[PDB]
Amino acid sequence: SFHRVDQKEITQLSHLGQGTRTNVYEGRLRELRVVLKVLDPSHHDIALAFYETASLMSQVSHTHLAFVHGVCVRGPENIMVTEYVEHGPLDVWLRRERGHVPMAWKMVVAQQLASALSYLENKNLVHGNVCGRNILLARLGLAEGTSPFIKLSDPGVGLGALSREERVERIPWLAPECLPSTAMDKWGFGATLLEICFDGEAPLQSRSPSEKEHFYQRQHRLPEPSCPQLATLTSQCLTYEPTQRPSFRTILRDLTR
Ligand SMILES: CN(C)S(=O)(=O)c1cccc(-c2c[nH]c3cnc(NC(=O)C4CC4)cc23)c1
Repeated sequence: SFHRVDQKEITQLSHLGQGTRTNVYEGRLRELRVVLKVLDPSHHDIALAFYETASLMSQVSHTHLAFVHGVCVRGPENIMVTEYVEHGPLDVWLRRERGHVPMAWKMVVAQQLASALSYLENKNLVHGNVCGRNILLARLGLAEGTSPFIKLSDPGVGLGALSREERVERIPWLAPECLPSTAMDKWGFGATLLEICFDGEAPLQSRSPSEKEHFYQRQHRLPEPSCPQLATLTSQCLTYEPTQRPSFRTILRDLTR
């Protein structure tokens, strides 16, 4: 159900970084500012999961989800064409501004992400890759009288398509049931809150893959956020039992209170 974009309409500009099995570039579509997510040459099973993401994203609309225009085919290159979100990934931005980002700013972002995940939950759709890298800043919201404005990115290559090693690499955003449903986004949401409160540094980042796996193997409790305003929420979200995690309806109602 994805849209087709033709090679003649897109211009590739500067390299922005890399995703899971992708190279990401600024681009131009026909003329719109866009981001081009170029899939590494891959087997059908990766290519399919890429196209499944493009389809899921073409079917949803939300003020806090970024837009996907479609997929272009440039020979062996599968390219997703997406909205350019002005100030880029949130985690990189928070690490730059660490010590400048007030608690109220982080609560706005938490409500905005919970709102987007609430809408996906009602559609019975799973994002699968909720992390700070996949949150993009449309408005910075640090100046006076301004509020930030985030937009959640597409999940990229789907979670079920990736390797065990890539899953270990996503700890602690990766829900523990996924190491060997909509409930996994509640874990990812809780981990992203820890990352946001820790100014873009997520727990267990310095640790090795076998250490990360050991943390999950022993079901060790993740840390508490650096603000009591979210300690209860993140604790309910970061429970190893998926059925004991709150719904996003509840999460959102608590964050606005
Ligand atoms: C987001 N991922 C981690 S990533 O694609 O692997 C990736 C990796 C590195 C940089 C970017 C990046 C830097 N500046 C952006 C401005 N807008 C966007 N737009 C989108 O992603 C919209 C479809 C959602 C992306 C970037 C993206």
